Amino acid sequence: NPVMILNELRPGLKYDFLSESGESHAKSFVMSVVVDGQFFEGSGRNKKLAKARAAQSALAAIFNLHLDQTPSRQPIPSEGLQLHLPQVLADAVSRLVLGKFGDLTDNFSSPHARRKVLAGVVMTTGTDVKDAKVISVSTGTKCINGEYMSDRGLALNDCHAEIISRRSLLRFLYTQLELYLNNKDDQKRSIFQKSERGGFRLKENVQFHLYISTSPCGDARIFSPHEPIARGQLRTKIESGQGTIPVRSNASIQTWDGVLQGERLLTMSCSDKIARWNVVGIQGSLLSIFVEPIYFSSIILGSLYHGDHLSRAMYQRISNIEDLPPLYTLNKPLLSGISNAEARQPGKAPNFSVNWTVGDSAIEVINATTGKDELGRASRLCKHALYCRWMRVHGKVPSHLLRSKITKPNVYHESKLAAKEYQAAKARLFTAFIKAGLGAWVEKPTEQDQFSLT
Amino acid sequence: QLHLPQVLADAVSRLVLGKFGDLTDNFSSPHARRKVLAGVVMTTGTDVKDAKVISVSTGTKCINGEYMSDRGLALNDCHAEIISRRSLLRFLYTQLELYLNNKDDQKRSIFQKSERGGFRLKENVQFHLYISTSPCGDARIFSPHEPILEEPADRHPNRKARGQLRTKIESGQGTIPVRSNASIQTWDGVLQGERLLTMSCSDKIARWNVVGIQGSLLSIFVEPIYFSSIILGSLYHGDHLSRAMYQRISNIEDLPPLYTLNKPLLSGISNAEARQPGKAPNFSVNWTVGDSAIEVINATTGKDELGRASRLCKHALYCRWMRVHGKVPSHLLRSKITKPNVYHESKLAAKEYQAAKARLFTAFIKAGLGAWVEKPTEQDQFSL
RNA sequence: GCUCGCGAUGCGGAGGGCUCUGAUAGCUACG
RNA sequence: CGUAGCUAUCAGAGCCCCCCGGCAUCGCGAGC
Ligand SMILES: O=P(O)(O)O[C@H]1[C@H](OP(=O)(O)O)[C@@H](OP(=O)(O)O)[C@H](OP(=O)(O)O)[C@@H](OP(=O)(O)O)[C@H]1OP(=O)(O)O
Ligand SMILES: O=P(O)(O)O[C@H]1[C@H](OP(=O)(O)O)[C@@H](OP(=O)(O)O)[C@H](OP(=O)(O)O)[C@@H](OP(=O)(O)O)[C@H]1OP(=O)(O)O
Ligand SMILES: [Zn+2]
Ligand SMILES: [Zn+2]
Repeated sequence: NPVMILNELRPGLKYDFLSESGESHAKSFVMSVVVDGQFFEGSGRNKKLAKARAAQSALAAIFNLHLDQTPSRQPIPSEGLQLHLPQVLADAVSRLVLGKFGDLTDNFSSPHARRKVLAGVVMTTGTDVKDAKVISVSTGTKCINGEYMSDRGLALNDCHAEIISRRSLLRFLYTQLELYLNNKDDQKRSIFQKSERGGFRLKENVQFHLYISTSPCGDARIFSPHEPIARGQLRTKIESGQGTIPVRSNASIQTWDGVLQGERLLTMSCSDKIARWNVVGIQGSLLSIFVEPIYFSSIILGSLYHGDHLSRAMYQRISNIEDLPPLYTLNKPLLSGISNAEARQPGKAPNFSVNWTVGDSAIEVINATTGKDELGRASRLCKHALYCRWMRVHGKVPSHLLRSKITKPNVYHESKLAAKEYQAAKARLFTAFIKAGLGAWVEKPTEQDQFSLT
Repeated sequence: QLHLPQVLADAVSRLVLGKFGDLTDNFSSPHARRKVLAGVVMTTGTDVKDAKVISVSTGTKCINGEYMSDRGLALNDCHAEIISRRSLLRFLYTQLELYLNNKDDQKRSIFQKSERGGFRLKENVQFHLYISTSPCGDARIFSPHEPILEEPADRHPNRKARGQLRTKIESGQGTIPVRSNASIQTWDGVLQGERLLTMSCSDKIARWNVVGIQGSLLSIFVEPIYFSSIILGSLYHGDHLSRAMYQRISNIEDLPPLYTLNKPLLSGISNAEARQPGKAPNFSVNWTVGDSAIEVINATTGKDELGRASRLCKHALYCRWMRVHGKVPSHLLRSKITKPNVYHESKLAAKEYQAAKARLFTAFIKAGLGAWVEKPTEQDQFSL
């Protein structure tokens, strides 16, 4: 018991309360203390829990670590261990995303502050942790209804927080490319550089870290948290509710006329999508035509962390992958929990998804069931908006600069097919999942991308 | 004495309460604190001397969604009547082992070889369920109070609420109708905060009145067993209880051989028990004849206070089943459906039971009472 | 008879804070 | 040999606070 050990090692020490937040099941307190001058702090739904976490950080920073559970240990990154110790990096990206969300929700007082899952991307440009910069913040836990599908890219299909955070990261990447291409003097401020292999690549030591308030839905969450000590099957998000179901071993692909006749939309679980990002990269196909693949360096979970299950879901399940195109690889990012894990909130999920990217003046609210904003307009993150930004970048880069030839792009799906290497890596990933017995990836009907900007 | 229905009701209530008292140091143990008491009593003849208390239990809570076990080590539902059925299952396993021990021991077993294959109860062996209050759901929800003589019977029998399948809801109050277009529960969804739904006790008892009390696994060895009587120690309402236990699904059809829609005696007691003051205990006691002592389980975690699995958990029952299965010659099994040794698949080997369960679900659906809400499938996907 | 909407009065598992009693455990101080 | 004080846990009893989504009774409006 950290409070007991700190109270006996430093008998005269006294704890200091700060301020409570939320209400009922979502309420949480923040306690602080000052032993030998350091300003230790912790948090929990009840003050005695926050008390123990503040005393825990105090005992760790002034003495040694407590009786840490083995599954709670973090599988360290396969390479690139430069952003200090993994727990300090985890707690830093976690507090940064929570604080940016508090700024975007007027100190959690706005109606959109109530949420189940919170997500965000953090960028580090150097060895020091002071250099962190929040890139995107999002919330969401629902998917578009089958009847609200857009045949011209105006509706978001998946609004789970981590998915929306990646789309916001894509908005930041388009901004950085335009930042480099709009002026010669601004090239030093961009995160990109021209690559010796053609196109662009990230500047040295630029890293993105993903934070989710809970383990990603799907395979990463199929374990019993209270009995730690097993089949990485692919799963699809179910319609009418949170949670996933394994993909059927004998199921035909989605049809556009069938999503409105009987079959519910089958979106892949977030766990499978992050493994997919660990192979083909987080930039998607269109951005690959301009830049080299980008991968997350870390995956920080605010709750439901487990090293065996999360590592099995993020990459160990598809270690049999092979013959990847050059630059592509099986990412093995740092996986870690946090010192102040969130408590479970038993209750119904919100119908709205919140999203924000650095440089935006405010958050964007989306109705996850319809894939559009509360007043029926297309989202900044929708396919059509992304393709619009991509077209803007395509009209400024010389044809020789492109990593894949694609003169006069028109229909969205064809521009995606122009990324031959990304498509090849995606094919390798699909065969890896099949060869491992985890099932075949479910793809949405092609009519979903059969649209031109015109 | 003889067994005039009210005589029987009073006898079983006195026996279950008395046995609980014996087990709690004349109700002086800390574990004697209870809101709801349940039990199972066995009869053999007309002589009340032959009455036998089989199990006794207490509890009014169910598992916290975060504590679900993917190894079958946690009790999911600690409502007293549910725990009492599980304790009876332990008794049934023990009785099969008694039959299998030797030719001499078989005479004492409540089981006999069945001419239809496997085993059945010896003639006039009966089980009686006691609950100190009306089971939650359809029997309880429309009148959670002691009946009074000037109170008219249900004045709105035709309301659609009447007879509906209902679920306990995690951290919620009361019970709820299954929703329209009922959503499949998932393990990861519950872990993230989707509230765990559990079928009400009224619905579970109706289930037992079709598929029997022994469950699928025991049905691989034995023919369906039914309660002969259902005795409530308080809040008895004849019309509500009769609907809940069987009348609401009188539309059931195509049951497999030996299955039936069972209509046991329903009765209150002459001296109804009282409401007990006190915060309801977060724990649940269970005991089966032959056990030295009660076992105390934290209902929220589904485990004992030191985190050990209950003798009633899925894993423990699967272990009992495997031991009996290893002793029964193949030609005596009631089903010859071979299944991989994972609890879920072993349950699937009980083909006729699964069919009866399906007929039950359809009966509810066709009557307009909703669709049965199952646990996430991952719950039963474990092996020993 | 029922269904739906609004109102009113009631009935039946969670989270948080505060306070009082007991038991266990560790630590002080004083005579 | 005592007393007093501080913690940490459990165990129980009170003051609340905030939920949850059903059910009963009655009223009003509408439909079948
Ligand atoms: O971020 P998501 O919501 O998961 O959207 C992705 C993303 O689609 P967009 O970038 O066009 O929005 C993928 O695009 P790329 O990885 O190709 O850049 C696309 O993959 P494909 O074009 O390779 O099919 C995939 O589609 P699918 O689910 O059919 O695999 C689709 O996922 P959702 O349709 O679930 O949104
Ligand atoms: O009512 P309980 O005593 O809690 O146990 C039952 C029992 O499962 P266990 O015997 O494994 O404890 C049912 O199985 P059978 O005995 O009828 O074979 C099972 O239903 P299934 O057979 O379909 O698994 C049902 O759970 P569910 O209906 O949700 O699947 C489950 O009750 P709980 O899930 O409420 O614990
Ligand atoms: Zn998800
Ligand atoms: Zn009940």
